Amino acid sequence: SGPVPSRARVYTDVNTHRPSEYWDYESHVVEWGNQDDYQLVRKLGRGKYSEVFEAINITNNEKVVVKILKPVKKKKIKREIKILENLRGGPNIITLADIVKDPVSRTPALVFEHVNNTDFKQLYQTLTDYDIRFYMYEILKALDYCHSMGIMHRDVKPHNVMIDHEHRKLRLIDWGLAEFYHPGQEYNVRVASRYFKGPELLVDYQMYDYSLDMWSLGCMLASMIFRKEPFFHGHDNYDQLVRIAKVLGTEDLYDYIDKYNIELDPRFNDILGRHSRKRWERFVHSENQHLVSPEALDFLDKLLRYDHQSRLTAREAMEHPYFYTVVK
Ligand SMILES: COC(=O)CC(=O)NCCCNCc1ccc(-c2ccccc2)c(Cl)c1
Ligand SMILES: Cc1ccc(O)c(C(=O)O)c1
Repeated sequence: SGPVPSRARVYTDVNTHRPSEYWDYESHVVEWGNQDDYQLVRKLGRGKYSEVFEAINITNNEKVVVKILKPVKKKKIKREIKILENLRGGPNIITLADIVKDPVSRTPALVFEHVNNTDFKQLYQTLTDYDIRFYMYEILKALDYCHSMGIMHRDVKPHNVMIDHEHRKLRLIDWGLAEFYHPGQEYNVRVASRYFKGPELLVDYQMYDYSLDMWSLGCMLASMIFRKEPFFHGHDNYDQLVRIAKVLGTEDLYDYIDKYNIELDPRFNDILGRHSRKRWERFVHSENQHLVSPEALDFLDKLLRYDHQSRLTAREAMEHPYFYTVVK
């Protein structure tokens, strides 16, 4: 009679018990600031429907970041604004400082606190085992907070984690794909970036939850400790599941599909094959052995699981022995 329903093991009913004002982003009243308070400095990057600039707030001479959105879907912009306002002040969440519009071009923009991004290319060679544990803990603070607030980020990846290494400061950014969690809701599986997509998205299981972010975090941890970027290198969404199955094995994949009565897409028929469950110790090499430990591999094993309900929650992850050396 179709797939088996699922719900989050934590913060299941946080939105259910809150008034509509909190989660009904379509009814939210957006109020513009003065675009003339900002002078654009330089282009930082581009998204599918966004351009990000460093700017200066001319009223206080403080640097900010301005994300100009191509308003292809108004409802999506309202959602990102409402989520950002709800989460404002959370640990390691990027702070939305203002929302402005360009009257001429009819374009909205979001203004954020400035983060001085450290270029990872130089950082990646210098990070120690302790540094990886420290920053992983900072990401978990951000995720436990947003999950506790009934929000799934749905786009956890290295590009969305900004680190100012000199000040040991981390911010989780780009809440454009984030959504409110409502138990039993069937969500769109076209979220997250290919390498970071959880198995639930790849098998088109729509009743997913906060645990999706924990898979994505597991992919980032594996890539950092093993110095393998990305860890699961799929060439398309179907091949992405095959890359996962080459590590986790096909036996546990069938156990997962069976548990939720998922119908595997026919496109998997000639590409999935048969794969044994690999030991995590097989990814250890001379280049990465100084970042790997038994505690790291046990932690990784508890995140990178097909069954979304079996993965550690952000709060359980924070209590793992891997973080015994970090200040809580
Ligand atoms: C144009 O858009 C923007 O300006 C945004 C923008 O500039 N983004 C680039 C941010 C790239 N961050 C790279 C990075 C570095 C280290 C880690 C990490 C290492 C060890 C443990 C935990 C995390 C992560 Cl996850 C990411
Ligand atoms: C600070 C910052 C930089 C780039 C971005 O794309 C964002 C965001 O989308 O929230 C934030």
